[PDB]
Amino acid sequence: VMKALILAGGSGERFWPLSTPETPKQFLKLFGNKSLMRWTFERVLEEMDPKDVIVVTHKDYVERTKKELPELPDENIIAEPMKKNTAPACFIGTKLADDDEPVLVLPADHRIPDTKKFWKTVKKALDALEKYDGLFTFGIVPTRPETGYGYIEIGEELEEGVHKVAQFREKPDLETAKKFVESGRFLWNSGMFLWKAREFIEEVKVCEPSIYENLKDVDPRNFEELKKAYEKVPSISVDYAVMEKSKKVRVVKADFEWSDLGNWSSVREIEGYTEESDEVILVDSDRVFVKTHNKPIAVVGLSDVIVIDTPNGILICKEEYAQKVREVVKKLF
Amino acid sequence: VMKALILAGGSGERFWPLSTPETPKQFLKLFGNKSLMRWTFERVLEEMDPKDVIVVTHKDYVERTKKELPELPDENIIAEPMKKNTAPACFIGTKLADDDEPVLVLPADHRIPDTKKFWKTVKKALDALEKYDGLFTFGIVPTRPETGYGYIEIGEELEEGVHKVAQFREKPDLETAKKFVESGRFLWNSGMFLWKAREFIEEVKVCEPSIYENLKDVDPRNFEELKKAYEKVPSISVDYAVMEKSKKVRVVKADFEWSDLGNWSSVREIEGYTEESDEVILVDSDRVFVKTHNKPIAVVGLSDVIVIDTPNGILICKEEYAQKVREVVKKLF
Ligand SMILES: Nc1nc2c(ncn2[C@@H]2O[C@H](COP(=O)(O)OP(=O)(O)O[C@H]3O[C@H](CO)[C@@H](O)[C@H](O)[C@@H]3O)[C@@H](O)[C@H]2O)c(=O)[nH]1
Ligand SMILES: Nc1nc2c(ncn2[C@@H]2O[C@H](COP(=O)(O)OP(=O)(O)O[C@H]3O[C@H](CO)[C@@H](O)[C@H](O)[C@@H]3O)[C@@H](O)[C@H]2O)c(=O)[nH]1
Ligand SMILES: [Mg+2]
Repeated sequence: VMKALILAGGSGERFWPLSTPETPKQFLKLFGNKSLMRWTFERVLEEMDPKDVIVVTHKDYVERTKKELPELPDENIIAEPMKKNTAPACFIGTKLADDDEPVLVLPADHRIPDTKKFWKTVKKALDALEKYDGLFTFGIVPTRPETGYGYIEIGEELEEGVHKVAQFREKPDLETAKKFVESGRFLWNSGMFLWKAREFIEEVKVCEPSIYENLKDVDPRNFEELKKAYEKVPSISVDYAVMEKSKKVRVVKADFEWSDLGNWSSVREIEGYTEESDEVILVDSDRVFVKTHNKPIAVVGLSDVIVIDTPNGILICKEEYAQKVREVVKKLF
Repeated sequence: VMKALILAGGSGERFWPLSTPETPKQFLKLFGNKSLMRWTFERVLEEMDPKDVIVVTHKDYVERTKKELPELPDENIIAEPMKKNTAPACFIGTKLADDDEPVLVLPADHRIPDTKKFWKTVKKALDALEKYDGLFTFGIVPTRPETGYGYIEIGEELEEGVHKVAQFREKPDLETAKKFVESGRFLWNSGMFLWKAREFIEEVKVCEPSIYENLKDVDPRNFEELKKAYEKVPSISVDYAVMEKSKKVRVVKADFEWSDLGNWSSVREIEGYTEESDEVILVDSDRVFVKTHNKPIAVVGLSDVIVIDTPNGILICKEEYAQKVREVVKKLF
């Protein structure tokens, strides 16, 4: 038996004017009239019973998370008192399993079209877990010097497709990322992890006692004791808090197309640049990503530009600045 | 006395999405909820009777012109069967004056806020016309190497502020326009002209006979006889037909600020760049010009950009390419 832990803490700000501050990233229907989370949950339910799926998410989002995922038990959504990043959410979650039990940690914010290959990889990671223990990550081959992704160096090969992690470095500078990619000895951290519960808990004790010490005796369904416990706990990701530090990290190579729905360029990577139609007019404008609504849009003299038009507003953004659309949300509110 | 000839033949395509292809530039209300033509007419009625004012325009715009200018008698709107640019229009309008009567030729697409300084200049030109004859221009001091204007080379003084023209060059290439400015020796042609009716006609006779040969004996208010003549007549601007060639051209420096309403860049020159408001959010974007309709527009990571939103559509244009909004209209229709 295994558990799945779904981390829903999203920041849909970057996706304005689709997203309002009301709709967290997780509930955005970027594809197929289905939220990121819903697609993620349907993917899990292909091989898993809802009983064994957990979602860790801030309390405001609980009531909606329930509406979105009616199959889930109520006891299975854990209400957090504060947004403390992934490490505390992982710990709190992993505690809900039996010491022995494998836990698959999954972000809600990803896109993975191939469910079967996804499970093919998970299965292959599980046998790995049983054979070698330690903490497992899923490596994606890099196609660019991305600065918001973690980077895993490949090490001693355990078996075909499975290696020890020589090192792990989260969110590096650009030129370093560039060198990692030029190297070939690195893969992107997918953001999904697999570990046995007891082992991960012991690694956090060593790696980040501040977390371990103040959360070890806590009941995740007692909101009050979890509130007061979180007051002593920091905001920090599993990656910084444990993976960079831990010497028992493993990586399996993901055999599936993967994407982090990070900002609008991200969506363009999936769909491709927009072509001229009756409602999109391009004069001296190349590599242009445009979403119309009621009326036509004309882009003149511009390239590598993103334009989005909803009832909420109109975004005109240069591609290298897609991450700064969050700032639009600071100013506009 | 004196006549005024307003030329109304303009294409508003560069002011999409404000303008529809149905509407020409003359009927656009860029300022004060009055049409470019309407401002031009009111400027002229400051010192003239409607009866001495003549508009020359395509037959398709006549009914619409009467509604805009109800003070204008119907006989003073000369319906043209085709657009042949300004040389033929000037000819048929000027014909209607008497041999010795000076004719003031005015585009409909100018913005001249100081009516009084305008007439101060016309007065000074009328006087100079009596003393020196020939064809008059009004020179603006050039701020930039504009390729869409005519350039007047300043020659000998007749008297202070009034000069013979050493050279009139219409629509030079960029590098010539840059040299013209550097030299200090040139003025922009305002597009307005003043001449005695008989003198202009002889000047077209020598400069561009096609126009004279075919229109000399034609009653401009006899539509069918004008229709037949215009099949034989070329489409050519007064500036290329006569002004570049003539040896009888003088210039009076304009005592007034002036502006040709060429494209959205022009409107920005008048109004200045947009600043941040409720409906206009700017992030890493300077020198932006933004007009909103019902929604917030956010511009991220872009400078020197025009964004215009209206029920007809949305325009996103880099400033340098403001001419090319024309090509948007052609693709869109
Ligand atoms: N409950 C909870 N969830 C959170 C919190 N912070 C983040 N999450 C959730 O954890 C996941 C990661 O959030 P991101 O903000 O997307 O992290 P990241 O910068 O994308 O970086 C991580 O994932 C990358 C790929 O998606 C990795 O490359 C990187 O190494 C790291 O694991 C998302 O599902 C998000 O909803 C939190 O404080 N509380
Ligand atoms: N009746 C009629 N009028 C016309 C036609 N074509 C143009 N016009 C009118 O003639 C005037 C000048 O036309 P534009 O098309 O704006 O001319 P331009 O290229 O701006 O160039 C002229 O003006 C510039 C500055 O205003 C000058 O710099 C340049 O030398 C030239 O005189 C405008 O009022 C326009 O309505 C036509 O086929 N028929
Ligand atoms: Mg003009």
